[PDB]
Amino acid sequence: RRLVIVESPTKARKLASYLGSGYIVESSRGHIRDLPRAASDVPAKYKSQPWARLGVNVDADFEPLYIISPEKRSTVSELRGLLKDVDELYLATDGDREGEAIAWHLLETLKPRIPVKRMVFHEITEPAIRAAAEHPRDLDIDLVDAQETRRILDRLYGYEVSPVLWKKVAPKLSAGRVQSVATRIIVARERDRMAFRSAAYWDILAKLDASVSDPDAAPPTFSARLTAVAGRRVATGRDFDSLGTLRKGDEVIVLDEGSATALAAGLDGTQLTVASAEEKPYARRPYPPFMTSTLQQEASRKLRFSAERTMSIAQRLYENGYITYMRTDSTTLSESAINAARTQARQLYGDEYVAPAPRQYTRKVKNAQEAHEAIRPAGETFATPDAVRRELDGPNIDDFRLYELIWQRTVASQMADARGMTLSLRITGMSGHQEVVFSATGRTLTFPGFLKAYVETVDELVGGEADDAERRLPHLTPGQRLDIVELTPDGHATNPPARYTEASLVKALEELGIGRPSTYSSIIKTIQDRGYVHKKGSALVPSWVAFAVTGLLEQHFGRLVDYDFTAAMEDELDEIAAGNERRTNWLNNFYFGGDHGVPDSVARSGGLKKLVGINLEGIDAREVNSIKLFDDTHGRPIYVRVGKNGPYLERLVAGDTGEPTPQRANLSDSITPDELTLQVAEELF
Repeated sequence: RRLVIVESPTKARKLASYLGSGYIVESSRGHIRDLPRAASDVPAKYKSQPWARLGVNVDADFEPLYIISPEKRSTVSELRGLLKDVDELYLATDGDREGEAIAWHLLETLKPRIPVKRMVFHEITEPAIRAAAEHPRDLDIDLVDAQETRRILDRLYGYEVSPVLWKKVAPKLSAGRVQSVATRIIVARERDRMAFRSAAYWDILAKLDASVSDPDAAPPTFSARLTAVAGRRVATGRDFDSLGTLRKGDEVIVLDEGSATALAAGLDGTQLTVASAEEKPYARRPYPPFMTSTLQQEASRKLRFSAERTMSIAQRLYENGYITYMRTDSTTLSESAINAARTQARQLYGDEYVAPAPRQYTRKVKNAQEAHEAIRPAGETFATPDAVRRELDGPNIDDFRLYELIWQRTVASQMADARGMTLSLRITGMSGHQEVVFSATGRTLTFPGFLKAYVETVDELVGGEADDAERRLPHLTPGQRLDIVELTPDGHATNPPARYTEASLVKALEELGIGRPSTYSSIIKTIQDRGYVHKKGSALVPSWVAFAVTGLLEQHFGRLVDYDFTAAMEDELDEIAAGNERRTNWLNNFYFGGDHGVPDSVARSGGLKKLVGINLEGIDAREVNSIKLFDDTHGRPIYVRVGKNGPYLERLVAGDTGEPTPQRANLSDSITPDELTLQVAEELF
């Protein structure tokens, strides 16, 4: 008989049902080996090596020490029994570098003498599994070296950086490179909010009627806003910087309440005149099929799922044969999937809404072996979301919602474009002796197209307009008169930059090239668990400890938390996965120093060991645990310190001949860092 090893029991039962008899299917429950987690994990043979606890022999080309987990040994025993009376072996783990490394570890652990076959697949269906089992491929050692390079890199990073965090910030603080970079993103946005200063600006909102000079203009009444006063443009929210002063761009005029009421008063009684009216046709192409990044984003905005929950649901959907592999950076659809989406599309929305030619959204992927297709429904024919809503009855009651999202996205990717018109409106009038201009913008939707099947949701904090929202304006002619219904002077203020959500954080991690489909949700979940970041509604808010660690790394180990260097490291790991870079050369280069890599990187600056040593002794600590905020109304610098009791406020005041003497207050997590202003600081003292 034949043996087949997978990672989870569900995958094992499904593959067992599809392969039939003559195949035995067992799971390995994930990884069977790992680096030593304690001194007791080191076998007696390696206890003579002083590097065994670290598990990496940096002086022997980073030779790792792989030990079988104490709870996993029994599993291996079972796998060592089944291999006795079978005549063939099949490693059916996931096709990414994780699953390839699991396969490699299984080979090193079991050491089979019968032929070995690695079968890969990105959907669990009977045709795809039977096809994969009949056409195997060789074990990609480059993927194994990429995953292994990541593991060793993380072990060395923790080994070199964790003690710094224990001595300078707080013990029991777990280190983490990419986590500290994403934490730096969030801390940077919070700092931007703290330094922000609002600025006031005023305009005039007008309600205009056109049913007198055009007794059939729909809509009859529309809105317009003041844009110019006697040739000078009226300031808006975009004309100020983060400190509240006008930008060094075009010349504008800032209005207040008295000026706006004066202009509206001098405008009442008269009429306005249409100066310009321009309609431009536009077409909107459908959204690409889902990948991990876009799936987590849209699942967060529309379904309020966290990235972790999205990936859990998507894992259960994938292993049960409902969706394709959820860890992909590809938006490609095979011909059968395209034909399925076009069939369901024509069946549900009609022939005019189908794209007249099959649409392909092929983009550059990081590795052609790890990602084949997009996240889409599985099979030659897509299971209807109602049938899936029938089968998934019980504890998992959102899986049908995620599945329906994927289905609507996939079907909508093969539908027709969305036609419409965009409208520009320039109006003029006379307030006293000053000419005034009233602008109005419009946008219609003549044909919805794919928008009848899928519409992306706007980010909650960023705000904006959806792709199917209409701002309809009547058809007007240059020189047409308009009647004024109301003149309301309007006041506004510049708003601070928006906080990140999980969706906008995932988008940032992808744009900066810092995250991969395998790491988004783990980055978010990890930075939330370790206490660096918490949630206010849907906003990510950094704690003060996150300020302390981010400040330390920024001030003394800047290369570790630089965005471009981190993205470069991810690109080099990917280059190892493709066989263009070698694990040994990269690890020597990064740890001990070399001549390869982007300028001024850790590898080009002496390596990780020497840089952590040099930068560690190059500090005097002192204010590492102090986050400077501002000064008070007497000139005393106020800052926040993180101690055993948590975050507390501190300043320095004189103290009767024995001056100075510090003053401390206590603050909980109720006050976000941007709310802790000078007034709030004085109230808490």
